[PDB]
Amino acid sequence: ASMEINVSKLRTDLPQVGVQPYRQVHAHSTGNPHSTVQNEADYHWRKDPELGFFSHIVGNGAIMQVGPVDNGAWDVGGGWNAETYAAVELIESHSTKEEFMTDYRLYIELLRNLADEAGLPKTLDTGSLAGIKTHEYATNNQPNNHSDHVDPYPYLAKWGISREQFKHDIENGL
Ligand SMILES: [Zn+2]
Repeated sequence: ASMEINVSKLRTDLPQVGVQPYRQVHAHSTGNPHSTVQNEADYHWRKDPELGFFSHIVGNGAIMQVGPVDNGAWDVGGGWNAETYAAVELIESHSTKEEFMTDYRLYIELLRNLADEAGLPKTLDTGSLAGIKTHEYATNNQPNNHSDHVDPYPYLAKWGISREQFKHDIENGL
């Protein structure tokens, strides 16, 4: 396998959203300034799924698979919930640029790997249905939208990753 992924807190009780095929991988960040990857995985395990759910969390040098892939998700707050092959959240609790970069590198590699696994383009926020899409892009473009979320762009910017850099990294790898 390409990457070490901890599946110990993979929920087995989440609903399917839509039907196959799922044409998108979604890039998110948690919005939580303090939670670790384990805090997030623990909360995700116990939370009411109606409050939203996802497939992977990246943080503290680890990747935890917390929900199923290839099954849809309640991750983007609109019609593209039914296109979610995977939904990857980056933690927001980094104290240093070094900590951020350790996780950012895992995030890029994972997003690209999931797109490959799904047979989807390694492109970011394009006008095609298929590919990797940010929550911001889904908010701005999905049908039946009920979201205002713009992750992961504000958090990436906090630690010096621009819109253009994120696109370059997704499309080329690191
Ligand atoms: Zn999000």
